[PDB]
Amino acid sequence: HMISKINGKLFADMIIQGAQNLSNNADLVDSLNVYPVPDGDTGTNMNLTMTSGREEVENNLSKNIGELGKTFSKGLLMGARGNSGVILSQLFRGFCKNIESESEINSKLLAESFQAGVETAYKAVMKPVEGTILTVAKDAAQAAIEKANNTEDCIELMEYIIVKANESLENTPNLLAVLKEVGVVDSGGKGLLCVYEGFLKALKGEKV
Ligand SMILES: Nc1ncnc2c1ncn2[C@@H]1O[C@H](COP(=O)(O)OP(=O)(O)O)[C@@H](O)[C@H]1O
Ligand SMILES: [Co+2]
Ligand SMILES: [Co+2]
Ligand SMILES: [Co+2]
Ligand SMILES: [Co+2]
Ligand SMILES: [Co+2]
Ligand SMILES: [Mg+2]
Ligand SMILES: [Mg+2]
Repeated sequence: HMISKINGKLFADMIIQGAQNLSNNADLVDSLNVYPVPDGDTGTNMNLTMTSGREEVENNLSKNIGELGKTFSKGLLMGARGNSGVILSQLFRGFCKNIESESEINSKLLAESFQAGVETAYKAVMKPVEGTILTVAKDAAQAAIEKANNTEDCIELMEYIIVKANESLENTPNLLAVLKEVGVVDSGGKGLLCVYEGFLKALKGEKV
């Protein structure tokens, strides 16, 4: 029960399950939102952003992952809501750009694509702040790169990404005072974990 190659339909499934899992957790993610203003909308913003990506994907499936990523990417970018939706759309724009000429990817390209998304999002945000979705995504990609170096299995890779992304998210209150004073982890980072956990379900052949 090992996934060594991700084609366009497996990536579509990861997108759909990631979106569904975020949707199911959107009210919780909204309730955590305090930075930079406590306006209760991170989960809705990222839910609607990922739904735009998911809708484009569902209507334009492909075996070729690079083509499927262009479709996903365009959907996010034309529906990005709020700080968190804009960052989410830029993380996956860089991820999808990195694979655009590929028909399927392996664990090392997957890890490199998370890293590529981190670089794109950090450059897109004019004044990046730590303790946020950027930090969680950055720590997830660094873990990806380290683990893919000795693992062909994308399921075991994604498991490890989630463990390290989760530790990063639990640390966000130590980087950003408002998170610590209110007593919450970063809502953007939590929304991103929801998507990553859907990715893992799909890699396992399961539904959310
Ligand atoms: N400068 C920044 N750098 C990194 N992340 C940010 C920044 N500003 C906002 N975020 C992310 O966005 C999340 C809030 O998203 P959202 O509620 O959609 O923003 P808003 O409602 O202010 O548009 C934060 O929890 C954090 O993860
Ligand atoms: Co639909
Ligand atoms: Co090639
Ligand atoms: Co092949
Ligand atoms: Co690089
Ligand atoms: Co800059
Ligand atoms: Mg908000
Ligand atoms: Mg808002």
